[PDB]
Amino acid sequence: KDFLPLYFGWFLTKKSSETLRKAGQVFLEELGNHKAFKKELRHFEKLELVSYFGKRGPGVLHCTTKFCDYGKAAGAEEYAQQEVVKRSYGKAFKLSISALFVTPKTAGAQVVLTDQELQLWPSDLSEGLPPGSRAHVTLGCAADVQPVQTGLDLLDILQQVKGGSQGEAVGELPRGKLYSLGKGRWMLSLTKKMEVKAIFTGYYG
Ligand SMILES: Nc1ncnc2c1ncn2[C@@H]1O[C@H](CO)[C@@H](O)[C@H]1OP(=O)(O)O
Ligand SMILES: [Cl-]
Ligand SMILES: [Cl-]
Repeated sequence: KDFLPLYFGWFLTKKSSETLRKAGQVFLEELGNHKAFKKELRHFEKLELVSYFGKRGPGVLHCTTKFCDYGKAAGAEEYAQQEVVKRSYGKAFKLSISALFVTPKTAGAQVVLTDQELQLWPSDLSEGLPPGSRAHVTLGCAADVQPVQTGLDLLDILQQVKGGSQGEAVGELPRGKLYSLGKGRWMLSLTKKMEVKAIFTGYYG
């Protein structure tokens, strides 16, 4: 049997990946300047977040669908054998970014998947949240933080937002509204969604 990739996911083009990478850099630089962030620094001299989130990927940003660990992961073989997965393999997709976010552990961009893009999303064996809510693009990680965290951090954020714990926006950036969720969490609800071009394929390390 042919073993699977490390993980499936949409991989952004050079232009898209550069666009979002700079968009995230500006966000972290602006958030680090904002007065509302400095007050709640103890909950989280100046702390520049670009350094703080030092761990970032090889350089091509991606939105992971299914982590297969070459087949070691559960539901890996089940996932890859799907027709939509093999049909969509190598095909280009347009992902939408609704927001950027930051926690003490991770920083990333929230992806909003279209229904067709939802057919490529796994549903293996996160309560009351529509599938695909986890969809994200990691922008950086803290030193002792695993890659897996970034997805979990987004879910936990959206768990609060549906409750209305974000409340008032503590600031207004030129590209969106800024939100304090406490416990070091920060969300930038983008005014206009960022669209990016990405190819759905498998990554083998
Ligand atoms: N249980 C898991 N263990 C390790 N990596 C996982 C994982 N689930 C998803 N991943 C992804 O494995 C890759 C390792 O770089 C990451 O992209 C991570 O997605 P993420 O970066 O979007 O959070
Ligand atoms: Cl995932
Ligand atoms: Cl999910």
